[PDB]
Amino acid sequence: QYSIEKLKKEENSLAKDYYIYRLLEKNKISKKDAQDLNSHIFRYIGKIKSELEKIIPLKPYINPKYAKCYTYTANTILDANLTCQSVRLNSLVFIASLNSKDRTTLAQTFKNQRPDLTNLLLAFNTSDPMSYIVQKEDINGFFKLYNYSKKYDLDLNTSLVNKLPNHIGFKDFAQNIIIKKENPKFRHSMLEINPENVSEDSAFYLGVNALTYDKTELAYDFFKKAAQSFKSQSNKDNAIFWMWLIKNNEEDLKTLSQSSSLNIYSLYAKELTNTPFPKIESLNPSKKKNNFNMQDPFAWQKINKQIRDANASQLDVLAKEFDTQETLPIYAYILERKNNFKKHYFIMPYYDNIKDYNKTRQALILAIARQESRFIPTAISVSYALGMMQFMPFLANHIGEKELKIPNFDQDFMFKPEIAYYFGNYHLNYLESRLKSPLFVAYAYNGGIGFTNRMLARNDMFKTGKFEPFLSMELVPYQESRIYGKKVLANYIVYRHLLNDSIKISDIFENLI
Ligand SMILES: CC(=O)N[C@H]1[C@H](OCC(C)(C)C(C)=O)O[C@H](CO)[C@@H](O)[C@@H]1O
Repeated sequence: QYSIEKLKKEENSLAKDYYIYRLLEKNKISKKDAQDLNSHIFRYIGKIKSELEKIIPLKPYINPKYAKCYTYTANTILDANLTCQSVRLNSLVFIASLNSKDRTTLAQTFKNQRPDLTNLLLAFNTSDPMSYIVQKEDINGFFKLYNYSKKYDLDLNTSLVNKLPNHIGFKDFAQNIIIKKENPKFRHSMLEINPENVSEDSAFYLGVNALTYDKTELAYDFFKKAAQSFKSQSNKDNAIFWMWLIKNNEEDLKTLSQSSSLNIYSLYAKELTNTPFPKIESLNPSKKKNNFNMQDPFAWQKINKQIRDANASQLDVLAKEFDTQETLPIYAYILERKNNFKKHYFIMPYYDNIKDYNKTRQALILAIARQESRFIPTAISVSYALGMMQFMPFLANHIGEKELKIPNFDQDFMFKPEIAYYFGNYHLNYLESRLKSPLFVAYAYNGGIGFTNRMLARNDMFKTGKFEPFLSMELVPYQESRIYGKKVLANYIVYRHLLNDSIKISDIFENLI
């Protein structure tokens, strides 16, 4: 392990963060060590921030211009200057805490210059502030109230709902209430949003919303708008798939089957149309090694940064240097960026560690590794998941120390490919024995078996229905897991194909119900 003094000499990165976090959790960072340490942290968010703050709390920040404004309370705010009054009224909790006579006074003070504040003040003088703000069609107020409390729910008329998409909060609002199946009056109201007023993710979610109310014509119009506006081909394909499922225009399915993006939708469309499986690149570097240490996490952070900030020209230089067997995962990574995501790279590095598993298991392992890490041995996530299979420390230590009783086990062994694949196999066995489907296994790998079980216990998820299992896949209640499953499923299909163990993706879909 590295001392704090040694780490401080490394460039700031997630790897340096991880090793600082390891010192913090072992109580090895003194109050003195901690003094300059925020400047040594690359991403000062989450557990590293809360551990550091147990040693040195942060006070900040109050803009010194307004410090005096924060010496008033709800009982003394009428003594504050007008600037201080309006700063403190940025907080809806602060407004809620005022007495109603003071809300009336302040509403009058601000009626001319700040009718937004007046609207919220008089709204909080009623038993339903959301109803008041909706009657005013105060869009900024609406979103401030929703952020304050998700519990408000009311029917919204055609005029009001068509104004909501112009506000930056709309996309997360729509996503959250549709996926969480919350705020039903708001959800029903959003059926009247004109597709002309939405785009991209928002249009797509509004298509999903319309399907849940069996408004299939409105759903088609939203999905069509999403397909026309999405920046990424994979998302466009997801929208075209819905266009096809709803109205069965064979030009939509034809366009989907010819996509440059390899995803479950394009793979499915290819299968339905007797279109050949997409071309998978074959990478076989003749040069066997270079000088790069594939086991140094710091070296990976540094080369990743360079690769991501390389121009079109510098990528060709890095491609050549890393065109070796030993650095195959870095090579494929460089090519994927360098060919602008047009070529399909599905490598199988360190294959000797999995070649004795059955091919279906090989493909599942490889499918997970590809999405988790792109096979980078020293991969570290923002939550400090580790190595090719991206194990969290807690589970790594549980398996390595308690279950397998590996002598001298340390969580950093997860950076060794033999260990990653072996532990991945071990955990995938647990999950698959309980869940069966590779899609459900992927949900549970990323999101946990508890979340997956709770989702599958629901009456409205992965049951029979007109648009199942595709609808359920859109309603997986955690965005990261919803995305992850779709990607890992595609990878799985590809690797099964590459291992001469093909399965029709239609069989996978049938088995979800
Ligand atoms: C190294 C790292 O941050 N890996 C994360 C992965 O990132 C995706 C990819 C392509 C490997 C990138 C962007 O590095 O996304 C997964 C969720 O889909 C996470 O479970 C992984 O922890």
